[PDB]
Amino acid sequence: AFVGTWKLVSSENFDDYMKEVGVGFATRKVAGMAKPNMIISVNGDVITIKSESTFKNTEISFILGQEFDEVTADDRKVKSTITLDGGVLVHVQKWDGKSTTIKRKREDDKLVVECVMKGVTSTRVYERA
Repeated sequence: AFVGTWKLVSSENFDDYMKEVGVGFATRKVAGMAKPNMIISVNGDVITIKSESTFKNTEISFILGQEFDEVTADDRKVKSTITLDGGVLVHVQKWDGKSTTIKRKREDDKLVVECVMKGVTSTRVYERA
């Protein structure tokens, strides 16, 4: 369902999501300009998600249900836990008393990414490269 190389097709409300997370102006602008890909692979029980763009190249590798340390593209040091829950890949990040959730869902031929922090949602839609 999730494995593949995915290209961004649309993005909505991303700047306001970033402001909620606490991202600063200069970083918001560079992140907003980018058109990342998302490359999802598996090796045994270890899942890797990579993203390449003009803003940041990032990579995380993790086991479902196992908390891990992540350094986000905007340089937050977070505690992350990623699970499958109702068929959705659910990524919770916790840092400095705050939490945000990134939901990666498969909907027909798309990978829909909903980034939620409290009342603020950004939706990014990807399709296979």
